[PDB]
Amino acid sequence: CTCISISNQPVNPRSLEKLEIIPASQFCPRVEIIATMKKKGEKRCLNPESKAIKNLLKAV
Amino acid sequence: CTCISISNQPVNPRSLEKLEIIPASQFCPRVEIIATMKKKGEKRCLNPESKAIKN
Repeated sequence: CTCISISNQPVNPRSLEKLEIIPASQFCPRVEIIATMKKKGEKRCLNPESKAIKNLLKAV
Repeated sequence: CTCISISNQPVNPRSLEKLEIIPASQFCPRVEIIATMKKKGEKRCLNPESKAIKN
């Protein structure tokens, strides 16, 4: 997997440049949500189980 | 904007490598959704205004 850790902090959708969802595969046993922030092109994994994340996708 | 065409044809979840969601910006007025498949170098821009795409 690419995520060494995942953040539980809410992401401001206005600061989000891109969000990539990577389905659970053979290379990685869990779904990974990677957010690319506008700020400084900083990547950050989000919690696919968190509620703050479940909604984030809904909004978009 | 990178999606000049958007598809209404559902993607086989098994063939999906990843899905990218790009919210609207000052460079592109709409949200763009792109699925990258596992083979054939295939990518597909999906209709965000499609409930099916949310399936």
